[PDB]
Amino acid sequence: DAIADASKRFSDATYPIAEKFDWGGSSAIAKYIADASAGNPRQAALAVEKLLEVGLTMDPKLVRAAVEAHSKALDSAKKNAKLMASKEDFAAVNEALARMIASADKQKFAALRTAFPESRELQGKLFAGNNAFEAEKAYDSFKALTSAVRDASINGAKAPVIAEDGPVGRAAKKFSEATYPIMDKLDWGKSPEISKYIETASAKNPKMMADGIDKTLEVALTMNQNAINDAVFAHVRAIKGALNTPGLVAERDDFARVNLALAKMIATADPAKFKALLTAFPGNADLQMALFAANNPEQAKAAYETFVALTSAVASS
Ligand SMILES: CCCCCCCCCCCCCCCCCC(=O)OC[C@H](CO[C@@H]1O[C@H](CO[C@H]2O[C@H](CO)[C@H](O)[C@H](O)[C@H]2O)[C@H](O)[C@H](O)[C@H]1O)OC(=O)CCCCCCCCCCCCCCCCC
Ligand SMILES: CCCCCCCCCCCCCCCCCC(=O)OC[C@H](CO[C@@H]1O[C@H](CO[C@H]2O[C@H](CO)[C@H](O)[C@H](O)[C@H]2O)[C@H](O)[C@H](O)[C@H]1O)OC(=O)CCCCCCCCCCCCCCCCC
Ligand code: CLA
Ligand code: CLA
Ligand SMILES: CC(=O)O[C@H]1CC(C)(C)C(=C=C/C(C)=C/C=C/C=C/C=C(C)/C=C2C=C(/C=C/[C@@]34O[C@]3(C)C[C@@H](O)CC4(C)C)C(=O)O/2)[C@](C)(O)C1
Ligand SMILES: CC(=O)O[C@H]1CC(C)(C)C(=C=C/C(C)=C/C=C/C=C/C=C(C)/C=C2C=C(/C=C/[C@@]34O[C@]3(C)C[C@@H](O)CC4(C)C)C(=O)O/2)[C@](C)(O)C1
Ligand SMILES: CC(=O)O[C@H]1CC(C)(C)C(=C=C/C(C)=C/C=C/C=C/C=C(C)/C=C2C=C(/C=C/[C@@]34O[C@]3(C)C[C@@H](O)CC4(C)C)C(=O)O/2)[C@](C)(O)C1
Ligand SMILES: CC(=O)O[C@H]1CC(C)(C)C(=C=C/C(C)=C/C=C/C=C/C=C(C)/C=C2C=C(/C=C/[C@@]34O[C@]3(C)C[C@@H](O)CC4(C)C)C(=O)O/2)[C@](C)(O)C1
Ligand SMILES: CC(=O)O[C@H]1CC(C)(C)C(=C=C/C(C)=C/C=C/C=C/C=C(C)/C=C2C=C(/C=C/[C@@]34O[C@]3(C)C[C@@H](O)CC4(C)C)C(=O)O/2)[C@](C)(O)C1
Ligand SMILES: CC(=O)O[C@H]1CC(C)(C)C(=C=C/C(C)=C/C=C/C=C/C=C(C)/C=C2C=C(/C=C/[C@@]34O[C@]3(C)C[C@@H](O)CC4(C)C)C(=O)O/2)[C@](C)(O)C1
Ligand SMILES: [Mg+2]
Repeated sequence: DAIADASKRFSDATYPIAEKFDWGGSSAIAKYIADASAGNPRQAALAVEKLLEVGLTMDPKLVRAAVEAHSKALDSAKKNAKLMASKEDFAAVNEALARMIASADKQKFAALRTAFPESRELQGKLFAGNNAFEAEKAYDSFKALTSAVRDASINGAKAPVIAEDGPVGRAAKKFSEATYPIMDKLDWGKSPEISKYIETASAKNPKMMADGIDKTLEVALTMNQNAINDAVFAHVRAIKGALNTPGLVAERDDFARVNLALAKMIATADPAKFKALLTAFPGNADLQMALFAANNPEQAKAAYETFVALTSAVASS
């Protein structure tokens, strides 16, 4: 069909550019994500809120296929030093995304183009690192794909219904109560350790990072999609309640709702696979020591006890 053929053309046009891109290093993308909120923290937080809302307008079946496609492509990418997928897996990632975007609310989706801060300076840097004639040809093929997708769009008509707690519920409230005082002292619009990790982590061990991403997607595919939708919406609500507060500190009720929603979503994952993510990413132990070093020692240790308690309640459910 129209999408399939346009996607094919887009894939053809972009694969050669993709082959020259530094997927695993500290590219202009790694540095842009790392510093994006430094400029306008509120705009960055609102953008994330819009990103999740758009995701909430999509057809879960197509979201799932799109994620499956990335996981399958990682299987081939994570074996070579360039983290470069096969032309086959690559073309399949694009067609799955084209179909998933066809199910999204059109206006909300198109609005993501201008939602993130300074995405224009990033795009200019990405172009400067590509062959200009090549990227131009790719962009014209991208436009033709967007039209095929727009023409085929169901405009969010399959958005999932979203709702809007025995031992789990109780253990989550204690966890919330013990972590809120730690959360409320941090500046979520300026988190030095996390930014530095995002900026430099992959470059140090690209293969392990691609594997970590892959395992994470893999774990996500074992979760109950309605629970995924609930947790995602819980965060959309939290952010709205956090946007005007210094440091983007969540409101107490929103924060609790997020932890409960996550607890439930994690209860639905493959346990060994979820558990294993703890050691899946490169440099995570060192990242956690640095995050811990920024917190009140006492309160964090006290919180860890509630964290272990919640982990058990969830395992029993
Ligand atoms: C990770 C684990 C799980 C996490 C969960 C999931 C997270 C998922 C991701 C979230 C992040 C996405 C957020 C939105 C980003 C917005 C990007 C976008 O708005 O981007 C929008 C841009 C289009 O930008 C627009 O481009 C326009 C260009 O037109 C300009 O030039 C035109 C030329 O015809 C005309 O001259 C026109 O008049 C002139 O204005 C204008 O500049 C606009 O202002 C500008 O907004 O998209 C384009 O550039 C498309 C690219 C063009 C192709 C050129 C290079 C090819 C790229 C190769 C890379 C290999 C990968 C395959 C390809 C993948 C696609 C990149
Ligand atoms: C775009 C749409 C989709 C977005 C999706 C992306 C989501 C983003 C991340 C998801 C991906 C997860 C994958 C990697 C796991 C990273 C988190 C992890 O490493 O998480 C686990 C980490 C590290 O694990 C701990 O690691 C420790 C390591 O210490 C051990 O080893 C150490 C040396 O490494 C020392 O030697 C030490 O003595 C020894 O005890 C221990 O092993 C612990 O048992 C083990 O639990 O800890 C814990 O986080 C427990 C903390 C308890 C409370 C302490 C205060 C927390 C307050 C936070 C602020 C409020 C918010 C609450 C949020 C909840 C915060 C938990
Ligand atoms: C696994 C590796 C992977 C990689 C390397 C890419 C790479 C890319 N994606 Mg794909 N994508 C992936 C996974 C991946 N994707 C997954 C799993 C999905 C779900 C199906 C998608 C869905 C998707 C869509 C729908 C689109 C892309 C697009 C893009 C391109 C532009 C991205 C960009 O704007 O950067 C710069 C980044 C930004 C401007 C904003 C990033 C905001 C982040 C994600 C917020 C994170 C918040 C989170 C809480 C942080 C946690 C941090 C942690 C350390 C604690 C780029 C080629 C877009 C594109 O091609 O546009 C032209 C596009 O339309 N991606
Ligand atoms: C919007 C803001 C937001 C923020 C500030 C956070 C922040 C956090 N979350 Mg939450 N989360 C969010 C949204 C958010 N989350 C959403 C929408 C969901 C889905 C419902 C989740 C689901 C989630 C779960 C299920 C868990 C967390 C965890 C955590 C903590 C991770 C700590 C760490 O050191 O990771 C270090 C991170 C890594 C080693 C690897 C991160 C890999 C992800 C996929 C990176 C994605 C973004 C990255 C830049 C790539 C962009 C790609 C794109 C350009 C294509 C941290 C407190 C974890 C936690 O609390 O553990 C105790 C946890 O268990 N989050
Ligand atoms: C419930 C749940 O599961 O939620 C999870 C679901 C997921 C999928 C896993 C998930 C995710 C990822 C998401 C939402 C990604 C969203 C990406 C959006 C990208 C949007 C883009 C690029 C938009 C545009 C618009 C453009 C317009 C271009 C043109 O107008 C221009 C300038 C000039 C015209 O002449 C031609 C034109 C061409 C018309 C463009 O060029 O680009 C997340 C975040 O994890 C949440
Ligand atoms: C916890 C953690 O660390 O997670 C890690 C997870 C990962 C996945 C490992 C990770 C990563 C890597 C990522 C996302 C890489 C993303 C790469 C994106 C490449 C995008 C490209 C090339 C975009 C374009 C757009 C172009 C536009 C060009 C033009 O518009 C320009 C200017 C001018 C117009 O007139 C003509 C034009 C030609 C139209 C262009 O030419 O190219 C990261 C960052 O390490 C974080
Ligand atoms: C670290 C690491 O491992 O990296 C490796 C990871 C992988 C995954 C293995 C890998 C790979 C593959 C990758 C990244 C593929 C990325 C593909 C991105 C595709 C993006 C697409 C199609 C975006 C759009 C946006 C569109 C917007 C359309 C509309 O908005 C428009 C305009 C107008 C609205 O009115 C209607 C609309 C219809 C809403 C659209 O139609 O399409 C690689 C290369 O190997 C690197
Ligand atoms: C820029 C901006 O806006 O920032 C703002 C954005 C927000 C969203 C508004 C915001 C906020 C709130 C946030 C971040 C809340 C984060 C909550 C995270 C909760 C994480 C949890 C519960 C993680 C787990 C992990 C578990 C693992 C369990 C198991 O694996 C274990 C051990 C053993 C296995 O065998 C069994 C298992 C059961 C599998 C578990 O059971 O639970 C804030 C602070 O306001 C900042
Ligand atoms: C189809 C689709 O929509 O997919 C999308 C769906 C989402 C949700 C949007 C999405 C997402 C996000 C995902 C999956 C996040 C996953 C996070 C996983 C975190 C895992 C953690 C923290 C695991 C652990 C394990 C630990 C173990 C601790 C202990 O063992 C230790 C050491 C010592 C024991 O004595 C006590 C103990 C306490 C037992 C721990 O401490 O932490 C994504 C990526 O966008 C894909
Ligand atoms: C394009 C764009 O806009 O991207 C931007 C999007 C956003 C959302 C705006 C954004 C953001 C912000 C983000 C994700 C913030 C994340 C904050 C995470 C905080 C995590 C914390 C506190 C973790 C912990 C873990 C701890 C563990 C402590 C211990 O285990 C330790 C060590 C040792 C044990 O013996 C004892 C222990 C006590 C158990 C701890 O004490 O604390 C960003 C970065 O700007 C990018
Ligand atoms: Mg895989």
